[PDB]
Amino acid sequence: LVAAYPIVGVGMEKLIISTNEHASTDQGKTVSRATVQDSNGESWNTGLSINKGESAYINANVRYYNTGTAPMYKVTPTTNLVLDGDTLSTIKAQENQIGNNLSPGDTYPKKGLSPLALNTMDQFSSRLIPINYDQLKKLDAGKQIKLETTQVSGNFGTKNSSGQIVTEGNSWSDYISQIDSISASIILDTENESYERRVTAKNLQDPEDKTPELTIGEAIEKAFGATKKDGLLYFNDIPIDESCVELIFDDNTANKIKDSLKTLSDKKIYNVKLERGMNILIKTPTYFTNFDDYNNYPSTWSNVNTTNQDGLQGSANKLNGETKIKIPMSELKPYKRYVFSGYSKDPLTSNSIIVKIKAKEEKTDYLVPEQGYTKFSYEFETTEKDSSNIEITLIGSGTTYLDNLSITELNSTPEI
Amino acid sequence: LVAAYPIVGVGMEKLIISTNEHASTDQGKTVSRATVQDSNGESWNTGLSINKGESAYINANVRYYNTGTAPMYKVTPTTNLVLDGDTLSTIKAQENQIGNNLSPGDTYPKKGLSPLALNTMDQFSSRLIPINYDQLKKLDAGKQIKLETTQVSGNFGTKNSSGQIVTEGNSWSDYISQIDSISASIILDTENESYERRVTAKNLQ
Repeated sequence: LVAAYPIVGVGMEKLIISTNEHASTDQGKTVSRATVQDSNGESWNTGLSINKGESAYINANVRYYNTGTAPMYKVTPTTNLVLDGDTLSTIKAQENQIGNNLSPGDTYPKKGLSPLALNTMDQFSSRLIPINYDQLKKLDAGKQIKLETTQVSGNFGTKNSSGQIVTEGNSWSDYISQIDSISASIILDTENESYERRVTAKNLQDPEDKTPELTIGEAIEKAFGATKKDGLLYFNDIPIDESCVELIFDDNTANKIKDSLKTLSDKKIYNVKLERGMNILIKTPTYFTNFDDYNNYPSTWSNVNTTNQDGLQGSANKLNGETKIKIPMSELKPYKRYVFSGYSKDPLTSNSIIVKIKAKEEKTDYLVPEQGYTKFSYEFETTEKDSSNIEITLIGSGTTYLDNLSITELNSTPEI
Repeated sequence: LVAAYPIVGVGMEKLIISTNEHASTDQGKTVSRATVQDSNGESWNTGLSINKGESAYINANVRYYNTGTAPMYKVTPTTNLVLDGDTLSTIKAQENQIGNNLSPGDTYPKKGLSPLALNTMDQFSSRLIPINYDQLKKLDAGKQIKLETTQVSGNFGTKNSSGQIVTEGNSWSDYISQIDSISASIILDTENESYERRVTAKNLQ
């Protein structure tokens, strides 16, 4: 129920520009004697020229990387060079920039090597890629380029009757679209790697279709090799729940999940039914604060007491006080939109203190909805490498802990 | 009674013109002493040239879009560049502007990407497309160009006995005209998309 399906991306490293200028120097000497008169002179000449159109060649340094569950024999991408709201050239890789093998979770070339270079647009490698003079003006003013992936072409391996395998005429393109017609897309992101899988779903409309269906929690348990331990889910000693990560849906799948959850008699998002086209992102958080165990924190929380600390569902400690954490900027990533999120309790007056500069310095009352356990989430923006401290401080009157709280990355969020 | 029949169109985004000019600057110094007389001078030179015919290269930014009930494996269109009641060049897409997949009701590239570029007329990508000087006059006066679709060439997928599917030698061209001989054409347009189908009819004769 999980399809072998390699994903290929291209990463940019550096860009080398080259001006196709022309320079020249000349020197001459003149002597004359005529009948009495003489003449001796020296002439110098300095010259420079340039002909627009093929006035700036370029080359780019890329490397490839795989993520999925399959290799990709004889890989070939195509790229598009965008400069400023436009495109410059679309390049397919020729015979020189091709790649033989790509084992899943690796790179071409390997980790202990330097990147790859590409500079030509012709089918055989001649005639390097040019740049217009006004594009050279926009470039040397400071506006830099960026890259993309568009499509890839590669082969799989199958064995014939003689026991050897063949990779010739077996493309991967003619199985792309069909898979993307019948599957849901699940993307996990830890702090070291990423993973992207496709799991088939059940079209409930047409009744001849016999596909055994699952739920989204079952599909997460089935796709990744993840151990059910005491009912919860663990993956490479990492806890994964509906309560301990950050879930990202786009709005159409979010609306489907929304109007499907209202009719179900249980509030666990892992029990909703899977559907045909869904796009789910699971981001793990960096710093998790279960007050029973596993709090990877340098500084310690204040005003804690242990009567039934298990995370959610069992916290029953309700008293006055404050919790505070100061952690400097040095340990965390600069220039990124961090997200601080936790859960609820039933205190009466409780507010959050975030003194952090270059960010949301808004302090807000909690407005405790009920004694039922719901989330809360806020965001802020990271400055560049000061000793100024991250200071979180929860002042509460009638709760000393609720045992789920975290801060997370929220990546694809740069500053400038 | 409804035939699997993909329709392909081409959309224009932007056009980049480039002048194939030539510029040069030169500087020289002269000194002389003769027997008493002396001379010191400085010469400067500025020059520009242009040779008509291959006097303006261009590139265009297009994207593809599908509407119908089928994919189109290894898609390739052909386009015609019209300027002012005439044509300039007919371009088939080479190996660089080809497209692998096109799921119905989508685009190549995807929605979250930038468009595609095409600039060459040779079979292998060299010798970008030129523009006559008088066409450059008509262009820089303000008269802009527009694009078309003319024909497309692509493949379908069929499975052999071993359970895998093949897309090689199966063209879509040799089923175009037959369908357009026996069917009625129905085009629906909502405010977000469009749809175009072909339904077979009954020759009563």
